[PDB]
Amino acid sequence: MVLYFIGLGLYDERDITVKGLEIAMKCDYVFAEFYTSLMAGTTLGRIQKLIGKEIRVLSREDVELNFENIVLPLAKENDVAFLTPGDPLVATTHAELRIRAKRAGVESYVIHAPSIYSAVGITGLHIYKFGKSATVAYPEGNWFPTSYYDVIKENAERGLHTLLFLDIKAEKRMYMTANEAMELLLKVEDMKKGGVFTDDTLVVVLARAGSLNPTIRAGYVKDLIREDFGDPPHILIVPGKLHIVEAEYLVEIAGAPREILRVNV
Amino acid sequence: MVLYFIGLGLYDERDITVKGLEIAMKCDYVFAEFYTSLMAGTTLGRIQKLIGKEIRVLSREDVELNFENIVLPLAKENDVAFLTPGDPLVATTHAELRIRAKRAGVESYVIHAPSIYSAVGITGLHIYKFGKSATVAYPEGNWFPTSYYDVIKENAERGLHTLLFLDIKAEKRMYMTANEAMELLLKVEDMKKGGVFTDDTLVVVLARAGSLNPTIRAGYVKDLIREDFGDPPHILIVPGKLHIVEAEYLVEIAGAPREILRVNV
Ligand SMILES: Nc1ncnc2c1ncn2[C@@H]1O[C@H](CSCC[C@H](N)C(=O)O)[C@@H](O)[C@H]1O
Ligand code: NA
Repeated sequence: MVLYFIGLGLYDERDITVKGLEIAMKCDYVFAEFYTSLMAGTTLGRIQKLIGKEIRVLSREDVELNFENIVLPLAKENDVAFLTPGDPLVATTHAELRIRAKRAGVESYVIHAPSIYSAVGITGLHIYKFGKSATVAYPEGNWFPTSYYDVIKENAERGLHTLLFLDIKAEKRMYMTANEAMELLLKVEDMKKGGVFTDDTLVVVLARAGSLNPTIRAGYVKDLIREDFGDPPHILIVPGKLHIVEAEYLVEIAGAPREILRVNV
Repeated sequence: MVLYFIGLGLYDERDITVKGLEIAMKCDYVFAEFYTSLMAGTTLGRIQKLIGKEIRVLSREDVELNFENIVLPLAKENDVAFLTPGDPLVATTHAELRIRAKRAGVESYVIHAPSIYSAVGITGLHIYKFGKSATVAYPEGNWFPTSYYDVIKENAERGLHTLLFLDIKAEKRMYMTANEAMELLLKVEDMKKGGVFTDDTLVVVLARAGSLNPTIRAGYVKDLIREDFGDPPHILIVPGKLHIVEAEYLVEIAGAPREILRVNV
């Protein structure tokens, strides 16, 4: 009788840790959700084949409204696993599910997996230099989200890099591209006019981290806004003040304009 | 012709991903470094047994000064792997190693694994709320560094959490405990008196992330400074003002005192 929160990693079924696989293999019941992120290099079938168990996929409503009615009851008399893309507790509200587990008398354990949050390291930007993070959300009706703009502003003033998670509508199979994020940011800039995000802003795009050949690109918005970065998922990053070696990596590995080598200390 | 940067994950030999393991198994030569951090829940022997390959350990000097003449020469005509605790390229100087590979005409790929940067999500603190990160270093001789204190101050001032890495003497296998970190911060507070870290400051301690039985404790410095959090490594976090959901998790899962539900929210 136990509940395991097991991360599946960044891109495909092999991104799960050995620990996660061996534990998942011996669980009586295996549940999972695929609405918090997108694993672009695998399928439910390949995941099931790898762990050797049939996986019951749950919707956001099943989880948020009925986790304690669907999953927890089984954990009381069996070993249950709950799979999620990336790391189960990063940029999700799944941590709160551990409280529901406790209140239901069910012990829970967490098995980590590679997360987009640390995979940013492959962009060459020092991870300790990232500041507050934010999510670029799709406007809906008359509601136009903009707080993420201020996050960038706050971090940039501090010389810190800003990680921008991009929106996702799993049931509609909508995955926000870095291009759409840039478009939205320019519109917010027009309204606020804080000089935070313009055509001359340097940005970094990372697509399909976890694959052997992820797309890593850096450059000015004016030049990248219409560039094809490949299939989703994507994340957008607005660097703050760059260290010499960060700039060198962006140029050498991410194809950034050589002019950014000349940092303005 | 190929160099693989493969992360070993958080705590033991099972924290490497399935992808990481299978790739390492096919490599002709396998190198590793344990100066950035150590795998406290395992040993080199156990990692070797799992990968089924002899592993050549590299010192900080081997990597920083001679990566191109120790690792790359072999990567030119063979499949070579470079193992590092956590997620590759998280350590500040590692990204630059990919530039050396490129310059030597060696292809390089990154195989991610869990990182403490994302694993701390198990503390129930929202990942997006983390600000700039820092490392607590021991004062030595006439040198008393305190920049990590300023980092806490700037983050907390903006309602952001501060991830604090604690000093490590890898070679000597000596770790700074969360207890020592707290005492140091209290000393820096007595000197700067900026109101940033006091007996009344709420902190979170995470020990042995990655293990099935990590230690997660939250509370006021006055009560945790002499508490036993178990064996290292320890990570210290100074949260900024809490979301009620973060507070509830710290109380129910981290044993935090109910008092934080009214004082730090
Ligand atoms: N492999 C990947 N490549 C690029 N972006 C990714 C990604 N995986 C997740 N993301 C980004 O993060 C968003 C999901 S947020 C949930 C993150 C997840 N728990 C983790 O640990 O990674 C996506 O919409 C996308 O913007
Ligand atoms: Na961070």
